[PDB]
Amino acid sequence: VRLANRVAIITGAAQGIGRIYAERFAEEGAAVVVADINEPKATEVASSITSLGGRAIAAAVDVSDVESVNRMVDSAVEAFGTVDILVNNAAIFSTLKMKPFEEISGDEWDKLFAVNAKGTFLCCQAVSPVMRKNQYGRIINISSSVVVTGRPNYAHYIASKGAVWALTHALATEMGTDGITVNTVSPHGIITEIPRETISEEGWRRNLEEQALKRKGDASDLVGILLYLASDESKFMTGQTVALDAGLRFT
Amino acid sequence: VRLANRVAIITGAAQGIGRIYAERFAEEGAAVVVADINEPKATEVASSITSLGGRAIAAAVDVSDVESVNRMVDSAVEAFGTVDILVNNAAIFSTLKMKPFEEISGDEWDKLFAVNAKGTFLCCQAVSPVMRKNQYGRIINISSSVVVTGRPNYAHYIASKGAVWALTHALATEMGTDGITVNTVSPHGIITEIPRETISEEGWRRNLEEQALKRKGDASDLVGILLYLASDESKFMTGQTVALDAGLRFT
Amino acid sequence: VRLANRVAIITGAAQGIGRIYAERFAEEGAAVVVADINEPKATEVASSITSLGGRAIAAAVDVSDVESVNRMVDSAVEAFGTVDILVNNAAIFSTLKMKPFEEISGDEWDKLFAVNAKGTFLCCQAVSPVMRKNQYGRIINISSSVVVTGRPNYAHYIASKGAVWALTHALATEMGTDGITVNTVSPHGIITEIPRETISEEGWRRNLEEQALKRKGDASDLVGILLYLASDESKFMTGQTVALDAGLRFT
Amino acid sequence: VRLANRVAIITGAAQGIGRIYAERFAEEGAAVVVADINEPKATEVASSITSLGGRAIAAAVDVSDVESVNRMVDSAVEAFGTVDILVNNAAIFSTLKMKPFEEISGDEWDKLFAVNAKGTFLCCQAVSPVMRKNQYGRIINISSSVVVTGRPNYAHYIASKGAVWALTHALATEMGTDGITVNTVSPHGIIISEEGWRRNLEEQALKRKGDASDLVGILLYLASDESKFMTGQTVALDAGLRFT
Ligand SMILES: NC(=O)c1ccc[n+]([C@@H]2O[C@H](COP(=O)([O-])OP(=O)(O)OC[C@H]3O[C@@H](n4cnc5c(N)ncnc54)[C@H](O)[C@@H]3O)[C@@H](O)[C@H]2O)c1
Ligand SMILES: NC(=O)c1ccc[n+]([C@@H]2O[C@H](COP(=O)([O-])OP(=O)(O)OC[C@H]3O[C@@H](n4cnc5c(N)ncnc54)[C@H](O)[C@@H]3O)[C@@H](O)[C@H]2O)c1
Repeated sequence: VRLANRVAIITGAAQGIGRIYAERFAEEGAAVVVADINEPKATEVASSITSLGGRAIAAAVDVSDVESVNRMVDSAVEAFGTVDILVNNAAIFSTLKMKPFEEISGDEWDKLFAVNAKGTFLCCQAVSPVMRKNQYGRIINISSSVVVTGRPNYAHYIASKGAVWALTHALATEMGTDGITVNTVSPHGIITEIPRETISEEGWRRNLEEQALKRKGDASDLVGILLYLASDESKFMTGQTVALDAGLRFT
Repeated sequence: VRLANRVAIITGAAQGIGRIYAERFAEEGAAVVVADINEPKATEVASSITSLGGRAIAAAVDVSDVESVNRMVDSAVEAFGTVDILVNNAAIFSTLKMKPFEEISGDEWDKLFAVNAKGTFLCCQAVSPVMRKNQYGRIINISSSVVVTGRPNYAHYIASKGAVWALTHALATEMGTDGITVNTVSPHGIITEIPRETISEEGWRRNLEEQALKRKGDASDLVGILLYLASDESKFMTGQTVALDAGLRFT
Repeated sequence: VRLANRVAIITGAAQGIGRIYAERFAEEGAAVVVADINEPKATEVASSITSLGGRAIAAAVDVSDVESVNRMVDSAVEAFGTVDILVNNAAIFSTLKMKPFEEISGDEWDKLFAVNAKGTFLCCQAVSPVMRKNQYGRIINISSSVVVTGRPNYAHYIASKGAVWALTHALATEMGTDGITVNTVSPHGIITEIPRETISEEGWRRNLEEQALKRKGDASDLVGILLYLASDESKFMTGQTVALDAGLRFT
Repeated sequence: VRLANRVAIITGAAQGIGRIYAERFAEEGAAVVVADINEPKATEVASSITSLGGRAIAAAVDVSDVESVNRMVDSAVEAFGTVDILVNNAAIFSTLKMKPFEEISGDEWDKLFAVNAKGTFLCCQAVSPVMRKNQYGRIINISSSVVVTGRPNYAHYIASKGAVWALTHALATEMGTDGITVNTVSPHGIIISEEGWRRNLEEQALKRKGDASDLVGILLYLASDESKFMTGQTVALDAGLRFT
């Protein structure tokens, strides 16, 4: 019952790690808004959660569109009365083609920033009035290990997550006046059901040599820190970045 | 039951935050070794834990004394069969007199390093054989926000906690081969039942101005991250420093 | 003559700190491309440098426009034969009005990112061919102390400089195979740009309270590290962020 | 002439990178105190510097010994009238044999800390009065890439450099009231067989071999007036082994 009587919006929750956040948050008592651009798949996640005794709705959202984001929050409040937790998990990543940064058009740069950076910003704006009204909130933004490691062939993705990482600092200051916390989780090496071109064979060989724990990650490696950050007991932690990376890097 | 069927050694646990770690860990099902330089007072904490339904023993330890440390770990294994968790909380801190660094004698410097840095090192050496044997361990070292903020008049304390901070990185690498994780918690501004001259009134005005969350801290602000780090679910996190500081600094 | 027989492009160089970079790089022997949206004002700066014995041309550039950026690099190579150094100083900051992040429109966010983040990215792309061909390059990107401190009322600016900060890491990896270094300078926000009016004494005392070094800062304080990062003295440094902040924060 | 009319103490300066710091500082106009446990070898460095037209003296110092450290600063002020710059380069490292941390005795830990951490502390104490009186100081402490990377088999060395790293922050605060700056340089630990170079290059962003010239530039920056607004920072010279 780690999240009993709390309401969480998770963007990008129709698949991958965000789906696991939604399922586990609902197992821990949260009423979950499964928010995704893919409404049928988000409905499949929410229906799976409800059929197991949890509370969940699906909400279609384009996080790059301000009125879609506002409608998503409206749907959360209409269903569950409030929003306690926002996890800004939606991102363009799995669909990326690896390419040298010279080959990234300005259009591809902008389109990825619109979801990854602007979209996180817009969602934070949309939950701000409800969290300030209740003088309570947990915002969890999502960066990536590649921000610190600067891995090749994803330079726009890396820059967009750098924007999210810095945004957390600004929002922790501005929203902390109402007790709201804002933190960043930086995952590394998490394998899900969604295939991706992110890490190659030579890329995993390098990662395992650099990691302190010599293994790949999975979703269960992230759920714990998300539960901590979303829960009442993280009340004193804000403006921090927490890396879940098997010691790929040290802090 | 966050720590069910786990055994935790907490040094410096006869008072202050370490006593709260012991009490809360035991409430979550851990068998706790209340280790401290005051054996009767550590016995008082352990007796209180057992009178509430918890599993706990007390152990006298001078963490600067390798033989004393070795007997502490032997006592833990004798009582509870293993050690799963080590919290290196013992430090010279609340007793410190503040002074400009030119006024710190070499003997003052050495005595503080013997407890804070060497003492943490010796405890990690002593639990290494049992954690490697069982291919499992959670080591939590304790630094301090003053390592990053460089507050005045405690230069030897700051340097000793910088040694702990770096030591965590070396140990994460060397012990991760057997799955053991090693992380650092960096508290700030936690008020306990023990008075201390570490922060003045003008110092708190400065801290509250710099913090994102405008309040002082207490022990409940720290227990949650210690439970996460000591628990099975932090398995993918190693070599990290987690600051609990109300946003005094950002990461 | 620390930059003798080197060619340097500086964006946003018609006024403020960028002009000082241009003037000081030229004094140290660099051929300087004074790149700015204001071609007449940039030509004035170039004329001032040349009449004092330096080598400089002006180039009009809209760093958010890929074709304008490409034309700037062509002008540099056509005039001086190569590009050795790129300083991505162009940024929207002085014109910004303080506003809480909820009041920043998506369009305002996008317009600032187009210059601050995308603009730096486009310029790095445009110099990449000439630097790779010559197996030599020094790229200096610019962040700000507000990223680490999370100053309020500039959330989009902060996020855009987080994007630049992370982008430096990606570019250091991708360009370091050809002997090109990429680093970030983070000036104290108070010296981020030349103020229009002199900082009042009361304002200086508020700033000094946060500094470890109790001294007032100015533009000469950034020139030294830029000269280091643009010169062969930094040939082994890449992917780093260097903060010039009188110890406002520590690293 | 970037260090013209300045006086620099460099500990551990009779050999290795410390000797190169001293030589290059003297070339840039500094009056150099070549300080080392090996006074004969340090005298050879000072005489080498002097015969090339620079100003230098040798001072024997055991940086773990407060009386020896005080005699070193007195010798510097006796020769040159002041101390502007202190580079705390003395460290136990090259002699170290790799061993898992379980095998490091408490005595080995203490002996290494006495030089690497306490020694830096004592030298900073000893230059404090002259630097505060003159309202001027550049202190450069030395860490290592192994602190951030957590390389195996050097745990006490790593911890001792973490102590130095944090100490710089405390001293930047306490000495910055008098216009003194305190910063840390973190060199790549590698500064070797070709196979070893290639293993090291694999981890670097910049695919170039490093040497001592790669550290002199940042030391000159941090010892000079060009860094007068920088304090409490750690500057890594590591070819992008890590990013910051
Ligand atoms: N609303 C929109 O406009 C929009 C746009 C694109 C994608 N999305 C949604 O987002 C989801 C994308 O899922 P996915 O499989 O692509 O990504 P995912 O399941 O791996 O999501 C992971 C999140 O963590 C970050 N991350 C970085 N490194 C990681 C690591 N090693 N492990 C885990 N997370 C890491 C990712 O950038 C992302 O923010 C989908 O449901 C999709 O519909 C939404
Ligand atoms: N040789 C030994 O075994 C030994 C030596 C000295 C002390 N100790 C024991 O350790 C305990 C010390 O308790 P205490 O009251 O001095 O410390 P505390 O309970 O206030 O703090 C415990 C730990 O948190 C760290 N810390 C960092 N930031 C802090 C903050 N904001 N507030 C509080 N602590 C912060 C301390 O350095 C220490 O490692 C006592 O039980 C004492 O007997 C043991």
